[PDB]
Formats: sequence, C-alpha cells, structure tokens
Amino acid sequence: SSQVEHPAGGYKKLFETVEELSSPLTAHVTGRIPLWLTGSLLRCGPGLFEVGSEPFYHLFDGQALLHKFDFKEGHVTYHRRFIRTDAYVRAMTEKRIVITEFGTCAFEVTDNALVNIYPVGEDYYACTETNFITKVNPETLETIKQVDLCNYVSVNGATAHPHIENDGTVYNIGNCFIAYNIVKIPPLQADKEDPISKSEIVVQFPCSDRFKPSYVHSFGLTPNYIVFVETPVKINLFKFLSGANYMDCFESNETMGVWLHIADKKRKKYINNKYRTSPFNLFHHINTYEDHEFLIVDLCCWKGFEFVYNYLYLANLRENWEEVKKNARKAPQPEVRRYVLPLNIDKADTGKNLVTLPNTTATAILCSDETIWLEPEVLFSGPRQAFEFPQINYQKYGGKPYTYAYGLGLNHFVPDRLCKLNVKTKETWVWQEPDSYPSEPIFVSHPDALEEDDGVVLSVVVSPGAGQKPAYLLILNAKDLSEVARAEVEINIPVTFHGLFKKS
Amino acid sequence: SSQVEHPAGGYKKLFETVEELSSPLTAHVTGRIPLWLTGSLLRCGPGLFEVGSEPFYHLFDGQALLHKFDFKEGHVTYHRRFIRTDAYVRAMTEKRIVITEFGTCAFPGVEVTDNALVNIYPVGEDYYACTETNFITKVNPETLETIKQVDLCNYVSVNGATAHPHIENDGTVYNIGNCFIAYNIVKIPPLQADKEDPISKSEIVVQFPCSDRFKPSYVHSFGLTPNYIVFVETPVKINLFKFGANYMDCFESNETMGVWLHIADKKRKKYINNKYRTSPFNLFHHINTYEDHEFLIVDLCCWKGFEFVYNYLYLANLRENWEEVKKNARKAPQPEVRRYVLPLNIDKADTGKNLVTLPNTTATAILCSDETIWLEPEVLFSGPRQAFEFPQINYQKYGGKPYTYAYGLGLNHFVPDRLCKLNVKTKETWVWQEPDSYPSEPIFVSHPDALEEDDGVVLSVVVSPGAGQKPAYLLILNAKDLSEVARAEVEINIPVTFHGLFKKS
Ligand SMILES: NCC[C@@H](O)c1ccc(F)c(OCC2CCCCC2)c1
Ligand SMILES: NCC[C@@H](O)c1ccc(F)c(OCC2CCCCC2)c1
Ligand SMILES: CCCCCCCCCCCCCCCC(=O)O
Ligand SMILES: CCCCCCCCCCCCCCCC(=O)O
Ligand SMILES: [Fe+2]
Ligand SMILES: [Fe+2]
Ligand code: NA
Ligand code: NA
Repeated sequence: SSQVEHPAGGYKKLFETVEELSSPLTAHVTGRIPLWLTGSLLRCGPGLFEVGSEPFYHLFDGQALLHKFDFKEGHVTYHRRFIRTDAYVRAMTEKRIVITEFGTCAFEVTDNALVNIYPVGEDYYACTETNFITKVNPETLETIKQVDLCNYVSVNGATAHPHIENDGTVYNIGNCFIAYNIVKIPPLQADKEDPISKSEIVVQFPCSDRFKPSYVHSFGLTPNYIVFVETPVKINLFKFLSGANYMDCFESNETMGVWLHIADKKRKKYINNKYRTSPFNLFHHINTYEDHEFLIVDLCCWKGFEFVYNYLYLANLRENWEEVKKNARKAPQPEVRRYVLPLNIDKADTGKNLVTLPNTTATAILCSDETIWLEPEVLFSGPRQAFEFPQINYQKYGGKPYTYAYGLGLNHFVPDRLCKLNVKTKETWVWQEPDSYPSEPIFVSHPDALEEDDGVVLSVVVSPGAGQKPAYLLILNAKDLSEVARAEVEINIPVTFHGLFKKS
Repeated sequence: SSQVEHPAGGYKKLFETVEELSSPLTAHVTGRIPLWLTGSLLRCGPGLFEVGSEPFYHLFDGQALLHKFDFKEGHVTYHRRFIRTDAYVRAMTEKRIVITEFGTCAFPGVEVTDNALVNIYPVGEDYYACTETNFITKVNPETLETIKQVDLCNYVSVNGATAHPHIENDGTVYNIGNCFIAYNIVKIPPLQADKEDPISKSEIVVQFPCSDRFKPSYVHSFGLTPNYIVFVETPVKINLFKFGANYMDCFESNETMGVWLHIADKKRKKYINNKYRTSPFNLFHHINTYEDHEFLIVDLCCWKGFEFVYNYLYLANLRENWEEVKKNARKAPQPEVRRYVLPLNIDKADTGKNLVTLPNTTATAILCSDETIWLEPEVLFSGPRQAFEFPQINYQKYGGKPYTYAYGLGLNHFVPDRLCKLNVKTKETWVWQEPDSYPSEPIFVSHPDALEEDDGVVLSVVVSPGAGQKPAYLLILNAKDLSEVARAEVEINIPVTFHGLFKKS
C-alpha cells in the first residue's frame, strides 16, 4: 500500500500536454546504470490532451506519444515523437478533433495508438484496442504505416496485450460480429514476407449475450491452453451503431457475474467447462500456468460490475487530492486474485471442491447444472490501493510456474509507488518518494541470470516538486526494489501505460 | 498456518474414551501461573465414544464430559465429571445407545438428545451445559454435578437454540433457534430482585424470515452489537420431510441460493428488509460484529463451498493415519477468515455502485436493480486447509465493539495442532506450536489492570501423547505475542473439548 497523501496535486502533470523533441536529450545519471543494460525502453501514452480550444475528456483520448530511453555503457538519452496516426495527422491539418476518441466525440475508427508497442517479425507496432495498429521505427520513433487487421483476419479489434512466444509467434483476442476470436501471427519465415499476411483465427470463444460482447483488455496463455475471462462489462451494439463516443456504448450486466473460458491451444478447440464466479472488472492478467491438470490464473481484479473507466475522466483525475479520494469512495475495490481452473471434471465429485492442489485456498465447486463455481485465493488487497500494470520475468516465466510479479501502485487511481509481490508467500516490497508519480515497472533480466528476480525494473517517474527536475528514468534492483540509479531529464513527461525493453 | 506433519497419529487420543474423576487432581506447574488468575476454566467435550460394543460414529456424538481447571495463588487442579443427561443416564442403565445422537442412530414420540457436549454459559446465578437442541443441562460449576434438565420449549417457541448465546455485561442472554418456518431471537433477562428463574421470563424479541418455506438453514452462531442482531443464512439446509435416520441424514446443500445475510434492529425489535447476498460458504463461528459510521463490520470464520463441513468429522475419518487424513480433506471446503461490511443506509441513487465508503476496508456491497446488495469480503487470513477456527476475543470489553485482536485454534486438515492470534486491522499473525501437541479453543482472560485489548493470557487444554511427556496439560500463553507463561501437566489423557468459559472467583 501507499504511505503518502498528495495535497500539492503534482499528479496533474501526468495529464498536461508536452512538445515532442527533434533529437534525443542527455539524461543526468545519479548512481550507476548497469553496464549490461544495453537497449531501448519504448513506452506509449497520451501527449496532447487538447487540439487548440477543443479538449479531450478521457484518460485514453490524448494523442499517442512514443517515448524512448536508450541505455549504453552507463549513459542514458531520452527521446519522444507523436505517432503520425490518421487521428493526429488530420487533427494537425484541420486544427480540431476530427476522429472520435474513446471518451471524446468529434463534430471512422480511431488509430490513436497510445496504449502499448509490441514486436511482429522484425517490425514494432504501437497499438490501441481497435482494428488499426501503427508500424513505428524503434530507433528514430518515426511512424512507418497504418495496418488494418480487418484486411487479414475476421476481428473488429484486438487488445493492446498480445502474448509473444520465444520463437516470435504472436497471439491476441478480439470481438467478431457474436464471438471472441484468437488471432495467431506466425514468426518471420525464410521467405521474409510480412508475418501479418499469414495471420489466421486458431480458436473461437462463445459469448454470454448474443448481441452484447464483453470488453476484453487481456487474456491468459500457457504452452497448452488459452484462458479468456468474460466480465459483466458489456458493449451495447444497438447503441454502438447510432454525438456518441465509445464510453457511451458500455453497460454493466448485473446478474451474469464473471464467466471464465479455456481453449486447447495445440488442438485449436474450445473446452465446454462452465467456470463461474462473482462480478469484477479485469484489465490485466498477471500470469497463467499449468500445475497437475489445473490452470493457475493470477488476475488484477476490481470488485464490482460498474466500469472502472467511469472514474478515469481527466476532469476527475485533475481535481485536488481530497476530491480525488472522495470520487474513488464508491468505485470497485482493486484486489490481486488467484483462480484455479480444474481441467479434469468427474461427475462423481458433484457438490465438492475439485481444487486438490496442496498450496492454494482457491476452490472450484462442481454444481448439478455442471457450472463450476470458483472462489479466489487473494494475493494482495489494500483500501483503494491497486497493484496494477503487472509485469513478470515474461521471457523465461511467461505461461510457466513463477514466484514474482512487479506492479504500479494506484492510490485512489493516482500512481504513487512501485510494488513487488511474492505470489507464493504474499510478501510485498514498496518503493515510494513524496510527490513522485511512477509508470508501469518493466523487468530486465541480467543476461546470465539463473534466478527469477536477478535483474532490474525500469520506471518513468514524474517528480514536479519545486526542488527537483520534472521527470526521471528510475532503475530499482528487482530483488528488494532498492534504488540502483536515476536518469533525470529537464522536461515534463505525461502518463504512459505500457511498453517493452528492446535489447541491442 | 501449521509448520508440522503428524505421522505418529497422536491426534487419535482426542477421540479416545476416558474415565471421570471422583475428586480433583493436582497439575504439576512448570513456569509461573499468574497470581491474578483466580477462578475456573470450564470446558465441554465428548468423553465416551462407545457404550460397550456399540460405537458413536460422529465427532458430536460422544457423551458430554464437563472439565474444570481451578487456579488460585499459582496452583492448578484438574477435575472432570460426565454430565448426567437422559442420553448418558439411560445409556449406563440399559448398557447400550438409547438416544439417537447427531450422527449415530439408536435401535430398540421422537426422543431429542440432551447430550450437552458443546458449550457452557451463565443464566442469572446458574450455569448451563448445552448442545444445539431444546434441552440444556443446569450444572454445578464447583462440584461439576448435574442439577436439572431444562426444556426451552416450556418457555419460548423454538425447536432448538445454538451453543453460542451472546451475553451482555448486565447478564442479559441472546440466542437464535429454528421455529416450525422462521428463526427466532430469544432474550433471557438478568436476575431481578424477586430472584425467580430468568428462563421463566424468556421471550422472542424479533423473527428472521427463511429463504425456503419448508427447509431452514443450519445456524451455529449469530452476531450482536449494541443496536443490531446479524444472522447469516447459509446454503446448509435441514430437510424437514426427511426429518433408522439420524440428524446428519436430514442435512442437504442448496446449490443456487449462496449466502443470505440478515440484520434486525435490537432495541426497536424489528427485522430490516435489506437483501444482503454473497457466494456460498459454511459458517459455524462469528468472530465479532461492530458498528462503524452506519456500517456493520461482520468478521466470520468461513468454509468456501456449500458441502456440509460436518461430513468430514466422522470419528472413523479423524482416527485414520496422517496421509489418509490429508487426502480426505483435499475436496473439503477451504477455511478462510472474512470481513463483510453491511451498509445500513441504502440510497437508490447509488444503484450499480459500491456502497462501502469506509476508508480502511476492501470489502464491497453492490446495490443491484432488483434491490439485492451483493457483498464481497476482505480476506483477513487464508491458509491451505489451515483453518483459524474456534475464535475468541476480549469479549467482556470488545464484544459487539470496534476491536483489533482475535485468538483461534489452528486446524491442519481438521486436526487441531496450533494456537493463533490475528490482528484484524494489519492481518499480522502469531503462532504457538510444538510437535505432537493438539490444543483446544484458546479462552482470553484480561489482566485486572489491563489498559490495552490484549493485556492478559489465553488458556488452552493441550493433548501431548508423546512417549517422553505427560498425556495432557493446561497451557497459558501471553496474549501479547503468544509466548508461553506456564503449563499445568496432568497424568491422565483428556479428549477433544469444543467450547467453555473462565469463571472468575
Ligand atoms: N486502453 C484503454 C482503452 C482504449 O485503449 C480504447 C480506445 C479506443 C477504443 F475504441 C477502445 O475500445 C475498444 C473497442 C474497439 C471496437 C471493438 C470493441 C472494443 C478502447
Ligand atoms: N455443535 C455440533 C452439532 C451438535 O452440537 C448437534 C447435536 C445434536 C443435534 F441435534 C444437532 O442438530 C441441531 C438441530 C436440533 C433440532 C432443530 C434443528 C437443529 C447438533
Ligand atoms: C499510470 C496510469 C494512472 C492513471 C489511472 C490508471 C487507472 C488504471 C485502471 C486499471 C487498468 C486499466 C487499463 C489501463 C492501461 C491500458 O489502457 O492498457
Ligand atoms: C478441537 C476440535 C478438533 C476436531 C475437529 C474440529 C473441526 C471443526 C470444524 C469447524 C467448527 C465446527 C463447530 C465445532 C464446535 C462446536 O460444535 O461448536
Ligand atoms: Fe493494459
Ligand atoms: Fe461452536
Ligand atoms: Na521512503
Ligand atoms: Na515451535
């Protein structure tokens, strides 16, 4: 949890427009940047929160800004460029808001790729959650091209959280007009042709409502299984095809709770196991893995069926601290939960707990109607203290048994700390300084590491305190979240959502 | 959690018949028995697990045995007598099982068991051993002699009452019982100047409704604050149609209803029509209930699932070897300490939102369009088949009020093998544990000059069947850190005990 109030209101600098740079700046290093840390921290976020006098209203509306911290021989540079999307280009051309954003109507689907960036073959794509992804140059931060996924596969959109296997295979999920389709983009072959042109639907998940698909932000992947969590946050397609924005089309199903779904990855087949539990919002899967014919499903949950995005309008996030805390009082409560999904359902065990694993308090009750009612093991819970934007040692422990998760700590939705969670012991570590607003921590392994947490986490920190530089790149030891170094920059950095470390 | 396996199988001594004593034994003290500790630890449990060749099958079948540890000037005595119930007396007379027990049918109208093996509580100047039926047994707390059988049906409209009545500081007794369908709160007043039996002044103050017209839920305990009564209606139902059958045969699980929580106004004696709903669990023990700015804080010892946990408490299963005991518990409901927060002020304008605006909890209450209030708990403690059970607090000063500390018996796949302290604010835990040592419910006794909530000791009866030890002992831990203060060792075995009290003298 946080041990800090924010009466000075410095967090408002997260949602303040910035200018892009023409070339990279030098970042003043204090401490020692590890000499094995060679590459680029690439991160996406909103950078432009108004077009002249026309404001953007929601956190997910601001125009995509691609950030880069370069590391080499203990030196750090910072660079940022706005992504030349249709949304941005046409806004600069017409000097107004042309494309409708998530929570801002224009008076044409948005390609404002402000959420994440991920590799496909030798290429990198900035993305939002629509059919449009933007190819970008990871060295120059130049916009290369717009890609429409609808040209290649049957999906109306795809999440900003595709899973990436070690061979370079990309998995993602998207709504299809109703079902949810898993897209598979293969690795780059010898022919050297665009892997997106070889895209295909491998498996389809069914929908709880014939005309209303659930909002899906992420999904789980193991070597053998795909996990999809269908939440009570529904998209109303009747309202969708009608001065409306995307937010206007969301509603909450009060009765359905949460439906969990598993598919066989290798046999490309949906499994008809009716996993059921109480209602929550879900944005981020932490990790999924297999343990003796059980799926371990670690989730960042929000307890309630009301859409958490309702609390992320810029007007509310820009209020003074006492008003920010009051606004969050009736919001869903954040909670890290472990669900255990049994793969072997024997009818003879009807009415009993199927979770026979010795190291969990998670339960799965087989009912007479063949629904499997799940109760979670709670890994972390703090009052309006969200362990969010979860990261692991993905390359080695993604989809596999693991111990450690890293997270951005939200204090009534304000990011004010970095967190480490041992998911076996439930022990936590916290890094926190006053009036300091960090980003998602990204784990980088020591290249010769045998241990899970042998490396560093990188976070971009906004520090608007009068006796400090506006922002800095923070490097913590992954072991205990003890500070290793900072790279301070002389310009402000807005909020960033997701990114990756590109090793060079 | 426990850090110990039990391959030696010493826990079998919990379920082994013992003989009563004619007079108290001396208990060999090691350490220092507090000199301010003056009175009697009275505890109830099964003592006779067979009548000749006829066995009792369930944990709650063995014949009531009343235990007493007396403390005075740093010295300890131990005494035990079987309660002379109809069940016990007629069993000794006919040399067979005469009365049907919870999980044991008797073979030659309906003769209900008065086997008071569960708890003992004060009413006026009297003490009553009880089970969960209409029959409670008046006992002499000094001699452990059986005085009388009392039928609650002679006084108030209930078919039974729990072994967990709440007792206010003035001596007022509250309890809950099924009535053929509703659940009735019984109020027994304090002893008046006229000096007449307070039970003859018993009355029903408020009635809770039933989810099923013909099937009442099993109720083991309930919550009480200065202003409110809290009742938790679980999916464990009693089938009155089915009611050579025993009590266990009549229980079934409602798969769809989950848990319904109910509040009544204590002082206005009126049921509040707030439809609190959550996921299915078994509930035996409320920890404590209190009021916080028009919210009820409801701390519960839960079992996650709708299957009846009592299904796992047959003596044949509890007497198996350790690896088989652990295997048997694998598919059982998982124990979990949960805090539920019940909003008292429901505004329709907050429909679809979390009503729990308290700043120090992650518990939620969602107001739905059908006016049901869906609850999610704050989990205070969770360990794999590691139950924090038989909860106790500083009851006299913090019962029904804001509090920090609970004490518990730790169950390891249903085997009691440790004592636990839980800070319900910080979720910090303390554990006392020795190998091949099987403790009882810890009972808190305050230091007479206590300033803090946990200024005192907990008393536990420990079965230690290890060859290089005496069979059993009275354990005294410091309530602060559960550090050992003293033991009073006895040279005879003690079976499992469920509940009791410290009677100050
Ligand atoms: N990252 C938080 C949300 C943000 O990225 C966002 C921006 C714009 C959106 F349109 C959007 O809705 C996704 C829909 C796209 C059409 C099919 C149904 C889902 C989400
Ligand atoms: N504490 C463990 C249970 C044990 O004390 C026990 C023994 C005997 C019982 F008959 C019994 O059932 C209670 C019923 C009594 C009739 C009305 C409906 C509830 C419970
Ligand atoms: C660094 C962000 C701070 C501002 C408020 C953040 C609230 C996050 C709520 C839960 C996660 C929702 C998804 C956000 C990231 C994404 O779009 O992928
Ligand atoms: C000291 C007890 C050990 C034997 C097994 C105990 C299992 C208890 C399960 C949960 C509590 C059920 C109620 C038992 C006490 C009572 O009858 O009041
Ligand atoms: Fe995300
Ligand atoms: Fe009990
Ligand atoms: Na600090
Ligand atoms: Na020990």
